[PDB]
Amino acid sequence: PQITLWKRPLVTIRIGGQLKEALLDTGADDTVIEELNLPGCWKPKLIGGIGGFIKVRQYDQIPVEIAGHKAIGTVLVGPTPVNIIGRNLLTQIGATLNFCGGGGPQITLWKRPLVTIRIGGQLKEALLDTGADDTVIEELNLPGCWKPKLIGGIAGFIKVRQYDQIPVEIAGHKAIGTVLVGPTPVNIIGRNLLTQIGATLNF
Ligand SMILES: CCCC[C@@H](CN[C@@H](CCCC)C(=O)N[C@@H](CCC(N)=O)C(=O)N[C@@H](CCCNC(N)=[NH2+])C(N)=O)NC(=O)[C@@H](NC(=O)[C@@H](NC(C)=O)[C@@H](C)O)[C@@H](C)CC
Repeated sequence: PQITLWKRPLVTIRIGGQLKEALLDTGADDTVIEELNLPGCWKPKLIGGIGGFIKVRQYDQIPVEIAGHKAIGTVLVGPTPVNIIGRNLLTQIGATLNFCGGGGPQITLWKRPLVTIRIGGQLKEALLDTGADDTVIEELNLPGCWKPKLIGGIAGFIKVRQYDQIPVEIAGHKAIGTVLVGPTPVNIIGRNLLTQIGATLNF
């Protein structure tokens, strides 16, 4: 299919013989699912995101059907806020990110989808994250009025400053919208701006 990003890219998956809902997440290296039992042995791991880290159980070589497409790979199980399908399985099902519906660059998911952005007259690197509702940029002295906000990721919540109507050029494509500024470990471009540049998931 081709999936646009006006809504969360939620899909049904089948795993261990059970159906679950999960978010297609280009900003996640790995696939993380809420607590459940999986056949096979597991080992302890920690994974991170906004706010730090959680403990998970790593299961290897798990079959997962994702919208009807087969994958067999690593599934982390633990207290994630949302079930996410990460790049390890997205690559198996042939998923790419495409600008302007495929008229623009195609970004494969073998490595983190990092691109150059321009914001407040600065160039920065940022991750295209279909699993992010909002755009979050590392602490940056933007002039202007802001409102406080809290946003939440794998390890908890962080406090950010919300600025509205900020232009953000993404790989040469002009967007304008809300930007959150705070202590993120990676600058994140979320769906609010991805939709403006016609970015789609395709597989
Ligand atoms: C879990 C909630 C949905 C997925 C997540 C994907 N975000 C990326 C951000 C990338 C880092 C800043 C992420 O968590 N990626 C993880 C996913 C876990 C995983 N293992 O794949 C990752 O790749 N982690 C790497 C990064 C390294 C961590 N640090 C380190 N090694 N030192 C890792 N392998 O642990 N989205 C979010 O965290 C966003 N949250 C949301 O969009 C929504 N919030 C919630 C609570 O659902 C909305 C309601 O606010 C944040 C950014 C606010 C807009």
